[PDB]
Amino acid sequence: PFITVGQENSTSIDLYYEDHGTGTPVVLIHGFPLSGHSWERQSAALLDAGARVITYDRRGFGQSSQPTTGYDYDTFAADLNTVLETLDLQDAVLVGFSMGTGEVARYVSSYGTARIAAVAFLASLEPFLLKTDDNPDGAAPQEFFDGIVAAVKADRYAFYTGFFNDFYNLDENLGTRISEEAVRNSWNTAASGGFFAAAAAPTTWYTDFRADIPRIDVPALILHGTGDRTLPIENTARVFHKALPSAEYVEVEGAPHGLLWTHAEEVNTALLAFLAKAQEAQKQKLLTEVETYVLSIIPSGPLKAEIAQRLEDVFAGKNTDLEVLMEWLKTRPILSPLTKGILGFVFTLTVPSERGLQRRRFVQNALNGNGDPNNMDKAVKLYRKLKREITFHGAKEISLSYSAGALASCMGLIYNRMGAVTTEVAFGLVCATCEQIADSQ
Amino acid sequence: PFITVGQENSTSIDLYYEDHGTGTPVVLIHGFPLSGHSWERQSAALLDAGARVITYDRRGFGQSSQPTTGYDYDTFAADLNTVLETLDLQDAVLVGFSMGTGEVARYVSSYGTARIAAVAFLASLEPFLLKTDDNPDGAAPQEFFDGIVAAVKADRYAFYTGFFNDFYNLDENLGTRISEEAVRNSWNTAASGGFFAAAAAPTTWYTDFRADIPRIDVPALILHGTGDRTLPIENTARVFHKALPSAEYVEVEGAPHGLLWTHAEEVNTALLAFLAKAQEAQKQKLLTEVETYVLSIIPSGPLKAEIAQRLEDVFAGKNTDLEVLMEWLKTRPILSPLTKGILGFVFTLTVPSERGLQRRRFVQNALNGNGDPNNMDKAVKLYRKLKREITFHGAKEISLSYSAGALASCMGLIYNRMGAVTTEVAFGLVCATCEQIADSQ
Amino acid sequence: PFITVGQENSTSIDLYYEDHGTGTPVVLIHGFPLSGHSWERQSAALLDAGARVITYDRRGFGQSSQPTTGYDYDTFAADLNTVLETLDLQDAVLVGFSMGTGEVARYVSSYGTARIAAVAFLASLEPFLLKTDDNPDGAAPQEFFDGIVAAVKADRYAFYTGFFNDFYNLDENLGTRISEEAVRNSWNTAASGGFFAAAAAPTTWYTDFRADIPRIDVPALILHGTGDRTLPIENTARVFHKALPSAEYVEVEGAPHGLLWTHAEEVNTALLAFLAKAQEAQKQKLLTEVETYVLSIIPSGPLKAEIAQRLEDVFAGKNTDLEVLMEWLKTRPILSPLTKGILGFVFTLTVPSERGLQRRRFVQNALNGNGDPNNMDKAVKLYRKLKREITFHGAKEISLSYSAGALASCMGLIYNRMGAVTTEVAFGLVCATCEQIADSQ
Amino acid sequence: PFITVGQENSTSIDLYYEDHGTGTPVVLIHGFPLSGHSWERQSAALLDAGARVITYDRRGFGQSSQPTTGYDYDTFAADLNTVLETLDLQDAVLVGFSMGTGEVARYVSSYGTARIAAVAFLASLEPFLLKTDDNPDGAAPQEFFDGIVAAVKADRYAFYTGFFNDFYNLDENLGTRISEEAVRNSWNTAASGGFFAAAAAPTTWYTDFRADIPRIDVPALILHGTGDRTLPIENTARVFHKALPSAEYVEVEGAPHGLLWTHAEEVNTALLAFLAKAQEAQKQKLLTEVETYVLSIIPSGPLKAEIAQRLEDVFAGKNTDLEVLMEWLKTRPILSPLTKGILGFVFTLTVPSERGLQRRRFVQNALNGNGDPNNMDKAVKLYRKLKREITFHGAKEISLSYSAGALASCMGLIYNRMGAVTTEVAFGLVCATCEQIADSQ
Repeated sequence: PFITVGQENSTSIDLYYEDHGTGTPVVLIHGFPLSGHSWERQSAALLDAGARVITYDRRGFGQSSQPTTGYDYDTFAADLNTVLETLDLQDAVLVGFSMGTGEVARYVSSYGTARIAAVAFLASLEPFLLKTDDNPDGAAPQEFFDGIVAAVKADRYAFYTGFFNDFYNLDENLGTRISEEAVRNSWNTAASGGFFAAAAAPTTWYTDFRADIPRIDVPALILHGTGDRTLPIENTARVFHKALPSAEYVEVEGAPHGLLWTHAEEVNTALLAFLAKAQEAQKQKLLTEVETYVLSIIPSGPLKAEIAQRLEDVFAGKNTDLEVLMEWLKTRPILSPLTKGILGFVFTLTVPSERGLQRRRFVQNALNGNGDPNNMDKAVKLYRKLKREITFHGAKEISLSYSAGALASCMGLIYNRMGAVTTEVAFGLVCATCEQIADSQ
Repeated sequence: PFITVGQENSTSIDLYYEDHGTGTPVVLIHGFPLSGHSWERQSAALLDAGARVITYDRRGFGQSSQPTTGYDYDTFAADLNTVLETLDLQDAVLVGFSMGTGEVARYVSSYGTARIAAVAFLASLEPFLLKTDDNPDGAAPQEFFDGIVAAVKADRYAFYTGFFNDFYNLDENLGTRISEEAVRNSWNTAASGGFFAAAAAPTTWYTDFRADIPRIDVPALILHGTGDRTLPIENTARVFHKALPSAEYVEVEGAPHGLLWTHAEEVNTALLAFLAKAQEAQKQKLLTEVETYVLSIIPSGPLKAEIAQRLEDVFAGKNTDLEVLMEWLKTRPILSPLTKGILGFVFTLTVPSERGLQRRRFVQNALNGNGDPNNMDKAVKLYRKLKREITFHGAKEISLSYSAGALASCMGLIYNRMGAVTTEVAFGLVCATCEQIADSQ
Repeated sequence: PFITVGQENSTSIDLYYEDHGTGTPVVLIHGFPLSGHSWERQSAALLDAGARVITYDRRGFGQSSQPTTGYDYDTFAADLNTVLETLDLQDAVLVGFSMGTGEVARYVSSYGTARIAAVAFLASLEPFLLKTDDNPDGAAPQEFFDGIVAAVKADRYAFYTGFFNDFYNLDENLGTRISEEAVRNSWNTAASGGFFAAAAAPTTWYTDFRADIPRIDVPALILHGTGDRTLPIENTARVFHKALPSAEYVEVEGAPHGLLWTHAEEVNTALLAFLAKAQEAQKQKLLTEVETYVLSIIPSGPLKAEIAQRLEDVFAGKNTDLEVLMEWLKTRPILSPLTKGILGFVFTLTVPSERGLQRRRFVQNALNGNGDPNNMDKAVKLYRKLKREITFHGAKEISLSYSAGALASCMGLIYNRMGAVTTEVAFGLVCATCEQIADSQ
Repeated sequence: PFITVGQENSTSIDLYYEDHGTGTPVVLIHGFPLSGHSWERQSAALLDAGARVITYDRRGFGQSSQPTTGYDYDTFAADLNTVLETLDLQDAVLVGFSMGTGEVARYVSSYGTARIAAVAFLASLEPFLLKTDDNPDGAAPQEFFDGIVAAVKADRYAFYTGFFNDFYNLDENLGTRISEEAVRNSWNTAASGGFFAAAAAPTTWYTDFRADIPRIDVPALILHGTGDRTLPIENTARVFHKALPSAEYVEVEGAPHGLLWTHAEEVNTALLAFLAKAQEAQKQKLLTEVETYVLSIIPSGPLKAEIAQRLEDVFAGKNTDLEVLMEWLKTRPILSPLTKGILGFVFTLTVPSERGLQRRRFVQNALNGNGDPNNMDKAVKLYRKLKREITFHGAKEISLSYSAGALASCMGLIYNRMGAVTTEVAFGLVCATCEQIADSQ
């Protein structure tokens, strides 16, 4: 798959990308001289943990186009922007490794954090690698970088060999943490990037990210290997955390630069916990959004208070005897049978422990729709469309083009297991039907 | 509630009707000069016994319109037709009392028995009250009826008094079988009917129903009070049973014309047993047809023997513990999940008492059409057509034009109470599905 | 007239209601086994006293539909809710008699007192008729109620006779307080209710209203006959007042259950004093409400003080010489001609005696809508709508959808006697106009 | 080139495919973890032998998309279906290797053999690799497969190395049958497949194909290497042939799993001979179909008998002196000149030895069409379309949209060498013209 980010002479500039899984979107930004595929150990874990995984190849690398233009962090950040806007990513996590950490800082800084829930920096460039008078903690002098450029231009192929040596601490990790075959794959990936991009990339490494850091708005994770030969932890991660004290901070003991493979475990575990925290917050936000829509249907009073409390408790994972919950709902006076069905539906969907409880007649009767075939026809049409949705908003939006009667019947289809849909899409459906009903009052 | 049956000058002609309970529809057609409310003792019993009770007021009576037109049995039968078609009554029982027995005969005769499961005649006019040369068993000469008309026109109010006397055998039954207050209510009801209808009604009483009787297609009950002063049992019920030997026949010893109140018991008991028996008999026949189709899907062996025995036992009306039945089915080895779903479905449909058992997950999963939207789309289309069917063969026939996947999903739709059809149509659906599956093997 | 409250099978459930008089709305809720018409002695008094009288027939009674469903106080209260919402009743008084007192408590309790100014309980069920361990003051054991049900099912017609005996204390009151004809009417009314409702009603009588009582928010009146044989004053009214000490409380010495007829006087006098207090307050509010809107258009200063004082004096009923008032207004400096017209209009409307004063040119010129035909067209359209309004708020609401120019012209139309509306509707019109004008400033 | 088979989140699922050569379509379905390019030794032979070669990359492999969904044989078979339908393949041969043999069985089984002339199974999975109680001949227990999955997830790169070892019997074949460079290419191909697909693939290997096998309708070839370490010939090919006795069956002595490369020769030779047989069978079928169309034109009688016999003899390759044949035809009484032309045309087309015989005047006169330019115009238009056809049916179908006159003229164009078309397309043309003529009679 490709996203077009610009034009070079007669040709467009296209970025290779992939889009896997369902749930909260997590965007992985690779390092030099590798591609989106270098995240494979992390992607698998994220997929299993229940996230939507987005990867892409930076211009000049992997399967992306290989222009001789736009090798700088503003362009790279603009490239990223195009991806985020193209996919309409909301509430996204940005994870950068090495070079990728430059994108994360520069994007956040320039474009802000409207689409962004959290950020993570792994084997970071930050805050400023160039050793100057005003930057004493800098890792190397300018002459040093000039050297790498010269080395890549001389023989990039041979260059990759010595680079992956220190990249992976092969003298320590070969035949242990990393196989010879895994290293072979990395060299092949690098050899496949553009000649021009290879030599141009190292000039972007001493970009000054010092003014980007105060812009970091959202929860952040900083993660570095203490055995990093490529980006000395002392000139990078350690001075970066001083600049961003608020960042959650993890040192990987004796981990090299290429810690994504050698220490995938330690990497995935830190990432997943941080992500789980962020995911929980996202779930809470969704619940509040779902809760507000659900409550909009209920007449104001003490009953509305009880229901809200129950919703909140189930959402917080505390309430859980569905059989007791459903009986309570069933026996509530004043509540409309339809509103009882909607709540019935919501509780069975959100409660963790459904156990072995059969579906409820009172809900079935409330949602089914009087048995009008025209109504049922439209509910089936909606269901067909919802089956293709993966987001709450997309689901909610298409649902709003249907009548309240067709919507309730559609909910019944799902409730009765006659059709099946993801929880977040089911939420969107429910909320559209609540909105329609509330709006009619 | 009203149903419009026609137009008189600037005004429409509306029939007052009521629609109570759930289950098999039973239509009660009142006598002169009373209304649908005169059935109150019978309605209560039928409601308790688990029937859907429909009553209406004949034109010119009770709360119906009071035109000066359409006082004849073809119009009265056409009126009834409009009611049946308006409500889309399927598999209905028609019960007539006195005048009402004229509707039953004439409707059946002219319009046929497509919607009609059984008929009942209480205190019947049949076969022909007019005493002629060709009708020797006739109850009275023409001059006698001419007399009643003249009497009603003279003072209908005073007339009702002497009429209810003989109607109820008040000289015997007052303060005993019937209260003075109950009689007062009857007079009030009569006084409330239209003046024109009161005088016009008695001209319809010597309608010749002799050619209607051979048309009676379906199981019938004939019931008469031996103390009937209004319709002599000897000129009516007794010669009627000769004309329809096949009719089930009940004499109420010393019961008057107004036996609905005075002998409600004896009335309700005969009615309820007949009501019960008809469904079972036809139900038994249907079960025996269905069993062969159902068994055709099961592999030969001892298990097939157990299932057949269970089918036969539920079909023969041994009320089985559905919960125990369903668990047994669920835990059967070798049986395909789909076959288990079909049997699961059949057992819940045929078992006398579901006892408020929640629907079963194993059946729902088996009959979900794989959650395929195309299957579900076709299942909904089939359902639309099945909604218009009233017979096992018609239902089975249209079902055979659909794929096994769409058929199973359709069964799921019904099982989940997302749609509804009559039991016999449901049988046709299950048998088409069984035929399709068996045929694939 | 009917209000639809639900659906039973193929038929809707409609409540018969009436809507008489003008002024503060008073809703009368009848007792068993009677109808809205049983309030006729009270309605006449309320109409003469200047109230808007709303009556309706409970489901299963009088001219309402006769379903075999919804015989319970939550449904009855929901029925009432539908009526109140359908008519958009504001600032309403709820008066219940016997069974009706159950509606009042349950509605107030569940739905709250937003539309409700005051409540009255006459011959109350409250707080809990069932005699139990936890309810010692209960009037009878469960077996006793079971008995009534059995009696009604046996012969409701005969039952009504003995019931009205004790209902009215006929052994005391016949030929004295109540005529034989009045009693005959009551029996006829009862005999006309639904058979099913008659037997189902007595099961609702031992509803526990104990948790409803603390919810009673608004001023209340409790009224009971000390000779009540149907609802013993000692198990009802007397323990009810303990539960609601705040309630105004009236014992009618030797009055039976059916005190609405036998003691209409004592009943109407207590009711009218309490209501009169409430009505006076409402009148004051209306004048005060009008006054605030009227004053909002006048610039702050000593003149605004004089005007306010004059308004208050005419509102308080000091009959003012309109001629003197109008001349004063006319000659006021600083006051806009339009504002003078509005005040001119208000004063002629509120002043007790116009004394045959010709309409004023200065007002006519001020309220002519600039003689613009488009304004006049819209003014006529508004007038058409206002002709159908009976309340201040309804009138004010529709008026706000019109421009200030059309509103002023409409006022002119009324001022010139070219059209006519009720005073309260006229008030709404003037206030909408004042609001529009003030809002423009 | 790509064919889209579905959608994953925001991205479509595209299969990489190639389409080479002309003639009968042969579809090659690769094995794990390789791509369509692994067939290169076979493709070259098929291309030289005169077949149309179609290859594609299974989802997750080679150049196809790499979703994290649809890794199962129903999806894989549905993928294949989309390819066949997209290309409108008629009379196709399906050849599967290893994993690919699962597609062949499942497609044939579910979708049937309408487009399919023959099938071939090389290094087959069939009939069921899982060793169970009911499957004793199974190659391994479930725990064994669970192991492979675990191994791939651990390090797929390293895994490929040991896999190709046994895949190729490198201990035997390296430096002999297979070069180190050829093996290097294979590893590169595998490393290029999707990470998720790599680990998911081995779960599809113990798919039960036992119910698919009886569905195999068309001529089949089973081919296995006796030195197969990956799929033991004893648990696969040998028990598979018992299940399909009818299959032509070839053991490659001491050939490994990767016999496509190591034993390309023995592989190509068996394949080509079978393909030739299949082609001959297809030709026989075509000859019989052609014969029926051709005979439909001839009046019944002894002449029709002679002609049929001659057709059959020429079709069976026995009759061959065209000059003698054509003279016989020419001199036949009763035969229409047009029918003589059609037969003349057919015989010159089917006879192997045309020798050096000039085209015949009697045929030319019969087919030319009277020289009407409109007729000729349409014949040229048809010819343009036929030039793009490669199948008998496609040819016959477009021909049927033309008049008999235009069709005969078109036949003349071809007969006169004014245009040129493939034999099978020429057959379709002839048969359309015969059908049209016969249909006119």
